[PDB]
Amino acid sequence: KKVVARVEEILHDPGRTAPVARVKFEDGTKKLIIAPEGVKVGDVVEVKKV
Amino acid sequence: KKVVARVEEILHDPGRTAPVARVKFEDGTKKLIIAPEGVKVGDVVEVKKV
Repeated sequence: KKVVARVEEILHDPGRTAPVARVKFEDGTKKLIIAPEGVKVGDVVEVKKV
Repeated sequence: KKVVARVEEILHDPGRTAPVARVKFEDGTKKLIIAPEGVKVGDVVEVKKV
């Protein structure tokens, strides 16, 4: 199934640099990750194999 | 730019459940995340806004 997490906080976001975000997975687990530029609190990201 | 991380270790993987993995982002940072079922060490995942 799809692995998605909601952006809870943007912790550190330099210009032209991907931010550090704290995200919450659908099981309720919260973790720090790197997320694409432009993401904001309340957005959702997917972790997908490439 | 794209945010990708290489799967370094599968820490916990129940059947029919997404595994806990330790991944390494392109800047060298390592973090625990949830990754899709079927991912194995050496695969690459992308974090993408949906």
